[PDB]
Amino acid sequence: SRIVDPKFSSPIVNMTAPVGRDAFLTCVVQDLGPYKVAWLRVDTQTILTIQNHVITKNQRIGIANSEHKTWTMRIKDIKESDKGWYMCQINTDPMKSQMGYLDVVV
Amino acid sequence: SRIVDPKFSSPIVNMTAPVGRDAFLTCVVQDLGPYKVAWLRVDTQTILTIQNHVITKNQRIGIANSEHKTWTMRIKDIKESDKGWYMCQINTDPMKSQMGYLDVVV
Ligand SMILES: *[C@@H]1O[C@H](CO)[C@@H](O)[C@H](O)[C@H]1NC(C)=O
Ligand SMILES: *[C@@H]1O[C@H](CO)[C@@H](O)[C@H](O)[C@H]1NC(C)=O
Repeated sequence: SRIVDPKFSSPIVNMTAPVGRDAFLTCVVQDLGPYKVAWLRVDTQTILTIQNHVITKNQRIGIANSEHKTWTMRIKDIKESDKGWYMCQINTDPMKSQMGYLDVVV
Repeated sequence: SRIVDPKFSSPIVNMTAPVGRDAFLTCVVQDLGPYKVAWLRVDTQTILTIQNHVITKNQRIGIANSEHKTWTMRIKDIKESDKGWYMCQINTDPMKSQMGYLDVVV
């Protein structure tokens, strides 16, 4: 039995934030179902989170969701090196994703 | 206490295979410890596996390991669109990774 793919309800909300403040990036998914939402950093090619699990060893990354639709990654105490592109990816076949950015102003 | 990072014992052996055969890529890691090995398709940064869990919906992907040292991703019944670069990634900080290539000949 085939099920619908999840669909993104809105584009990724980007964030601009000063060094040392906390940053958030949010992905809004409709009809997630049995699929999973993963955050990745695109510059560094690094897996950050999958569902409610932080994969990276970086202790400043957190992840939370409400109703499996709004998925918000937290980057605690941001440094200048956190500036870059971040992907919200769903494990459909083919894979679907959208990208946002965190800008760290100096 | 700090622990060692895992280290790759050898490069990933590439593989060339004809359409319809099974293919394998192997990543050999030393001192994995509490860290995790993930396989990704580099073209799109599609998360394929994490540890012994297949993340992608693609039912032709499999993962196995022996003693948390040798990590082997299998691609069953390969197609031309399986040709490309694959990354073996460890969730250290900073992230560590090796890449291999699956060439599919028609
Ligand atoms: C975030 O930035 C990208 C390009 O910089 C843009 O396409 C996207 O729509 C932005 N997000 C929002 C919510 O506007
Ligand atoms: C794998 O392939 C790449 C290019 O296809 C090559 O440069 C590299 O040396 C190969 N790795 C090994 C271990 O042979």
